[PDB]
Amino acid sequence: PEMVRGQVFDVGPRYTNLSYIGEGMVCSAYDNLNKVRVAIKKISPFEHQTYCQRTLREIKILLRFRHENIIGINDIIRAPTIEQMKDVYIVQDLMETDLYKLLKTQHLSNDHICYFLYQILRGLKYIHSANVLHRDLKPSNLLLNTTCDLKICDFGLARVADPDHDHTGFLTEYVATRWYRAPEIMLNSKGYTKSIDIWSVGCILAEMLSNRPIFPGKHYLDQLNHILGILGSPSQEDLNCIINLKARNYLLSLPHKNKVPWNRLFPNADSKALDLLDKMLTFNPHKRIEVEQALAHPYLEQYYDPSDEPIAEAPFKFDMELDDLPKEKLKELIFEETARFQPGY
Repeated sequence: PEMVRGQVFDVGPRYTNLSYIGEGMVCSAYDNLNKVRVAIKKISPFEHQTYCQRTLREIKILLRFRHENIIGINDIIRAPTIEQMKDVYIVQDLMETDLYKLLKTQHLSNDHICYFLYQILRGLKYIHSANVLHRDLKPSNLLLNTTCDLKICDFGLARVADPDHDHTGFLTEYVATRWYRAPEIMLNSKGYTKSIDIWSVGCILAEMLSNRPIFPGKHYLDQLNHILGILGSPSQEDLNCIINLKARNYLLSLPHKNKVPWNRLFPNADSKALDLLDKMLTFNPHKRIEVEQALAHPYLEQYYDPSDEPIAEAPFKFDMELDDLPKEKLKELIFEETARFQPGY
């Protein structure tokens, strides 16, 4: 089996000419069947409950979804038996770069900002129409090819939406990337509603406009005070929406802060972009714009066409009952979920 800078990366015979991309391990390879270079991620999850869950979740979701702005799975390579299966390789379209890498060194034209935002929201419309929440949208999970076609990846933290069960106490621990978390996560929300993805997209828009994250909190509660430093103190009405006393009293304890106008923070931005930014970064999740409304905002008029913004054929009605499932059953489900890619299936 071919080796790569360290370890076994065993994806032959179909894929050859491997080149390390990064850290399981990612390489590009030449696809001898389709005659194109592809991306291959090696995953070794079976020791650990939590990796089994994230890998299963991602595979089941990406296999069901079919949308131009969500990364597909082209192929999955694994041993023919559950006993021999130690690693799984996932094959996907090779993408030139991602929005994290691009923002580190490239300034974006207003036209690029608008087109990228349009594609993020078009993919998100489809994801939310399947009653799924991504929950970890951030620049590194937005892949871009050489012609700036954008695809959302990494559904390891995604869940089926469950708004009746979203309430929780103050300071409840959370798993998704801190700088893109909506303020209610720190106050009273489990992140089981579609509004927590819109907040992340708003933070992504802000980051496109300036190349710097807008709320770069250094720890759990710091993230909330970054948010409030910009949006200012929440209104009476918005506090009245938070019934939990620990969370509301914490907000009441803070000195009053006024709003920093978006046009002072982003003095080169298109005014329509800032109007839509303001609606995505709205403190109260019930007042926050939804994905279809965002698509219809004037900033996106050059692109909006709801007949070309497709939705999923069927909801993911169940949440994958993966939380309390042993790794042995999980390995078995992964083996079954990947079966369709075995030779002469």
